[PDB]
Amino acid sequence: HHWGYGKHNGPEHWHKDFPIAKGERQSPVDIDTHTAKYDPSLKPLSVSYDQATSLRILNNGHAFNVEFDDSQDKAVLKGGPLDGTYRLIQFHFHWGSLDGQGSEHTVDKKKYAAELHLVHWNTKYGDFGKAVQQPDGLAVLGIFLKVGSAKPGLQKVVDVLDSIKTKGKSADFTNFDPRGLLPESLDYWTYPGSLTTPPLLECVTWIVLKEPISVSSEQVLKFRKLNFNGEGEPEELMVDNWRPAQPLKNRQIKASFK
Ligand SMILES: O=C1NC(=O)[C@@H](c2ccccc2)O1
Ligand SMILES: [Zn+2]
Repeated sequence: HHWGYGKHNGPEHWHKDFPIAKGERQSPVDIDTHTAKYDPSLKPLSVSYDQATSLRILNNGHAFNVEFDDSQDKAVLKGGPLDGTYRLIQFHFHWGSLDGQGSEHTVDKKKYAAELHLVHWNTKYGDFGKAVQQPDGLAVLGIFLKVGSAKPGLQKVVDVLDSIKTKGKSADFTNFDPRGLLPESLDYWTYPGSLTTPPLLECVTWIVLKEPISVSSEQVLKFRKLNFNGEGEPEELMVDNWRPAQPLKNRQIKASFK
């Protein structure tokens, strides 16, 4: 598989290796705020990140992943639309070449500069590989980034990026507190969807926060200095690593708020 984000290998081509690309519950989607319905029975959302153990940061040629120790219930998501306990495994971002694009989800067709995905898996399936084969296997917490004031809790990430410029490079990344990347409010929209990259598996409960975080232009500029290529290959800047909105089909987006 040689998928990516270019004219020759980007989202319009994915379907040929991964036919689920045209399936019934693909992500991302546009969130139409006037059509999403408040659902009073959503239970409160529980983000329990106090014992998180970050380990490593990896440029995988598509994004950079901050990986966690998920061998125990250290950092978990519960409540909201979720049944049971979902364990944090990694977070990453999608971003643009310019501040007017980058996010995968859209809000009333608005694109944000970037979007953070905190990926968790349902502990009742035992491991991540099993969980992605189930319709309720994953819960992805999505957080929009807008350009404004700097996010202090992001800066440790931004400063390590020079050490993982190219595909396949990793760095030790211990003691990073993902609580520093959250907005104040946990108001969200939720809907059933998919992974936004190959293999495009229809295994995700999406939880998208309404309130964006603000990052500085300098912060996002540093994201854009990464490379999709490996070391010693032609430089291709890691920008516009986002999949556009997919058809909603037979789905309803629920709001946790009035
Ligand atoms: O929402 C997603 N962002 C992605 O990069 C993709 C994904 C692929 C593989 C593992 C976890 C998530 O799905
Ligand atoms: Zn993602």
